[PDB]
Amino acid sequence: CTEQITLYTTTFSPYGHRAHIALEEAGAEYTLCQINVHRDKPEWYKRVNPLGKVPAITFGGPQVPPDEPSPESEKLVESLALLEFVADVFPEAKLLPASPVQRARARAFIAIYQNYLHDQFRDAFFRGEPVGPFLQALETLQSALPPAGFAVGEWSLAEAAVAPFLARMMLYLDAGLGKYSEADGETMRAALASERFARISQYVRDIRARASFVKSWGGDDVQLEAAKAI
Amino acid sequence: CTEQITLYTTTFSPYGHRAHIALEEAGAEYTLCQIKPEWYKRVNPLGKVPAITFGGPQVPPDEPSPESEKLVESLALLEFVADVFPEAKLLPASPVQRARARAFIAIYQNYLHDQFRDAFFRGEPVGPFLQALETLQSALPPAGFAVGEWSLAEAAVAPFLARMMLYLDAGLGKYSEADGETMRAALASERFARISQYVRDIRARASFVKSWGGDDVQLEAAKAIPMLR
Ligand SMILES: O=C(c1ccccc1)c1ccc(O)cc1O
Ligand SMILES: O=C(c1ccccc1)c1ccc(O)cc1O
Ligand SMILES: [Mg+2]
Repeated sequence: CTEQITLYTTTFSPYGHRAHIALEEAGAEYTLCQINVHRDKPEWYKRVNPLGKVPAITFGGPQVPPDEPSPESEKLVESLALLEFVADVFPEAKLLPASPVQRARARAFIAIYQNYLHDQFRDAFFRGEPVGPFLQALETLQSALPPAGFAVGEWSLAEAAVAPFLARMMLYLDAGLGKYSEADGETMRAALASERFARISQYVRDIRARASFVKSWGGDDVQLEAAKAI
Repeated sequence: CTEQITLYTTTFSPYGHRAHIALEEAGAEYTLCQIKPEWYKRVNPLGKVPAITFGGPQVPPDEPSPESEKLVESLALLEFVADVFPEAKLLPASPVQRARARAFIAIYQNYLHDQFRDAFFRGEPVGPFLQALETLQSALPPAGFAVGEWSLAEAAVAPFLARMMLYLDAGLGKYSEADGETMRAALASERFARISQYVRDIRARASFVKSWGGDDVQLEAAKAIPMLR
């Protein structure tokens, strides 16, 4: 690819972290533009997306400073479509595996996350609801993993999709962040340290060791400081 | 492609209708198996449906081969057909256009899909449904389909919008008689003229016609669903 790529996200957004992982995995030449979550979003940002939706990608157009988005560039939103987008722009990076079947399983794995775990990370960590279903969806996602490696063997958009969220969960859990009760937090730290969740615990360590994740995570400290401002 | 394709669905499933539309658009040679029989756990141990078996020997659908690949999750099944039949251009060619087709599905999934269910199956307040319908409508071009030519966007959303119109026209659903009145008038009003044509253009699409039973069959099916009363 020769078109310019710019990724817009609010700071340490896991949805934007998805697209960040994929651009790193893709070897892409891209600009990164973060926006301070707690500020209002600059006036210029409506030229990226009139509704203030984030994350977003601009693609093509002249090279421009991100805070001066060109009207010429194509603007794109929806984090999982942005992952698929990077894969299409950089087919040579094999962000998905090659065969249709393996690609279907990578996407299925994301769907397991979306349909079962994604909502319970917000019920349990932001709405303080009973944690049982969270742990059960975590088990459900865990069961779709192969015994080693990543969701379809080699790293894929599945990981781009799920890594930002699983990585924050452990970080939050280790830190006791969340709206859950002290009882449910003990109960979640205990489940995650048990053999029941060894596979998922291994899946997260291996995610965090991936270079594309490390670069786009920044370190646990900053994400912790970020988390404690929500 | 030469591998065998078998699509498993329940008879009037919109999720299976998704995969059915896409296989028709693709020109695929495939078996269709509508239905839960004991044998189905060989397709998918969790009884998940729709499902596709892919490859292996030719077999009758109720005797799935241990060799065939089993795949589930309707939207991965859509993308799957597209990956197997790139020549059918089930998505457009450029990355930007493919991203907008996928963004359009996300608009349906994230804003309208759940509200369709609150209004028509949980008899919940209808206001939010109409706003998401407008929101999906706003992501359409003034003519044509979601990204111009027919795409997985249509395979993905057609089964649900086509069922919405049919239920509303039929007064099926758990909404109040008042909220049903409010929606029939809204869908016939200028506010929702673009989306009503969308459904019309969809319903004329050959792949839809074939994978739609006919309004008759879908109605007979619809009137045997409890959550519509
Ligand atoms: O199937 C899904 C999906 C399912 C449920 C919720 C959200 C997404 C899917 C997810 C990622 C992707 O790249 C392609 C896909 O089809
Ligand atoms: O982006 C999405 C998506 C987003 C939210 C919910 C469900 C899906 C998407 C939808 C279809 C698809 O084939 C690939 C995709 O990434
Ligand atoms: Mg809940």
